[PDB]
Amino acid sequence: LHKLLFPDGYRGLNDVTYQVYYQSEQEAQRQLQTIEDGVFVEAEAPEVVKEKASNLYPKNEENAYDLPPLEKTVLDKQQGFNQGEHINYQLTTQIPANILGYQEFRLSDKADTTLTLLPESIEVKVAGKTVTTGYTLTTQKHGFTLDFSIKDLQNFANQTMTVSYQMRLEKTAEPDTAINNEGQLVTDKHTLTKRAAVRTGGKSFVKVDSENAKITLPEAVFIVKNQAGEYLNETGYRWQKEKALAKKITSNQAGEFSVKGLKDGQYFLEEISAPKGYLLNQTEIPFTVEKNSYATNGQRTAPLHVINKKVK
Repeated sequence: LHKLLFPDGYRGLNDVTYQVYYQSEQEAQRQLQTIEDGVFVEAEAPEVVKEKASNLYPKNEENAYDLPPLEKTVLDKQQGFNQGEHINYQLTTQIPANILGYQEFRLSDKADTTLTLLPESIEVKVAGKTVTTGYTLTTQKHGFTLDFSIKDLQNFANQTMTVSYQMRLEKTAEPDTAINNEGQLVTDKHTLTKRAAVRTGGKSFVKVDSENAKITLPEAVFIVKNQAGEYLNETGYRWQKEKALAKKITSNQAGEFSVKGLKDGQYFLEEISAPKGYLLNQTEIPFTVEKNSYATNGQRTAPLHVINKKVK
């Protein structure tokens, strides 16, 4: 018996149980494992079998099954991300009950060049359980491919597979721009692409005299704080306790300066060095990073004036 399964309307079929069971009264006939796979009454059959073969190369009809889906998801993405932050990504799919009928099943991701893949971060889970076998992993700088062994995928039949991985936003990440990746799923039966997007923020500033803003002031030096009273250090970025290790931003010849690569939030400048002839205010000077606080489609948002009082 060469058990054979055909999609509703071929391949071998294991896990089928076959049982084998003159009256003078064709019209009597009709009145009466891998060794490779699927080698007379069909008594029990895999869930995939809609219609069993008629009692007698037996011929089995498969249930209808939808193609497996693809979701691509970024965690905690509402406020954007700092340059250097480890952004958490998920590819989710459903290993179909008839996965043995597929020839290929490949998960892959491809990000803009300002998202750097962390290759050690990639972890396949099925039903919450880590899986480290039945795939070959190939990583590039901005992407990876997991090609799955069809045979091994059967133990995850009709269960959810998620691929967690991290990408880091590079310092080349421009604020106020769609920063994309395309997840993909490629089988012999179909292709699914799913895009996701992330963003970082920024704020431009100009240092000016407090009476006349047409007077721009070079050589003013600031550091940045969050609402916790932590200071920004370059390491991309990191918030930490030590003021001494704070990144220092300086007003250029036009008085202009900026912070690029922060998530949405409320921050503060703290002046640590006043332009010559001006007072050092140490009061925290508030500013907000939000969507379009830096630019809109490459058009730079006007700078926030930071005022300096001229000395008596």
